[PDB]
Amino acid sequence: MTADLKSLAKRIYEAYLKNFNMNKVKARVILSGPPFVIHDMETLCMAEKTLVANKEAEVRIFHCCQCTSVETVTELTEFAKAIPGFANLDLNDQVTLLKYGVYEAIFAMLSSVMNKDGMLVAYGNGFITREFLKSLRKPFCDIMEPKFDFAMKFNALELDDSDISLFVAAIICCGDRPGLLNVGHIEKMQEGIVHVLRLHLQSNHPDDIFLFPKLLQKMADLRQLVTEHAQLVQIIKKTESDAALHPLLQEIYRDMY
Ligand SMILES: CCO[C@@H](Cc1ccc(OCCn2c(C)ccc2-c2ccc(SC)cc2)cc1)C(=O)O
Repeated sequence: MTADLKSLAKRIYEAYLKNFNMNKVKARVILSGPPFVIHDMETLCMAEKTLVANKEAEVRIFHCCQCTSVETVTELTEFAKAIPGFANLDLNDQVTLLKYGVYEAIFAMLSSVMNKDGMLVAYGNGFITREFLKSLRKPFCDIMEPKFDFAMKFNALELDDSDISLFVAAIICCGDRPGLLNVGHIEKMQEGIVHVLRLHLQSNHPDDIFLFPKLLQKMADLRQLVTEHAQLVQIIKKTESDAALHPLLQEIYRDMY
């Protein structure tokens, strides 16, 4: 890798460590063994009563997840400035790339805090079990299990934060998002990031030279995961009278898929 490329990879990496609340190194430290375990209705309510000393438990959970989304949206917007060319793009194209990319990035990064038994929540202070989420009443029990299925395979790739930062940058740089005005410049931006991702993976993972095509397929998987998630969110929005959607997230979903 040329010093410029090698340096650009570090640039991306440092912006990822700087802007994102959680990262894989820290998550693994906490998960290695002290997070309060949410494994049933009793422990969920105990955990809630920590913050609010009426709505169904499923709906409370539905709204906590949204707060994590809003926060990650803000962090991703700042992260994106480190991508060579992004800040030089038309303002509307920036909005378009982030609108379509944020949820793909969200589910990619949530894998870092997930293992086969559950996931870290509430800024590392809670661990909610996979089985508890499966026990929620339909259709809320169908929200997270596809995310766990994705994460277990994604985590099997054994990426580190230096790979993931580039992967997330690559996600944001997809030149085939609908409504992009300056498609040609975005494709050049994408080609540059994917170029850095490709070379970095070869350097960082000599034991798996097929990691790059595996990750391209995970990008396609994430796109389908997001489409299906948005559909389930919409169904919960229309049915379920107590389920509200944060206005920033509504605008993300609006006219998306
Ligand atoms: C259903 C909405 O899905 C979102 C996308 C989305 C899906 C799962 C998610 O897992 C966040 C972690 N988690 C789960 C899995 C249950 C409860 C929490 C939790 C507990 C306490 C806190 S304290 C702030 C924060 C979160 C995060 C974002 C969207 O569409 O925006």
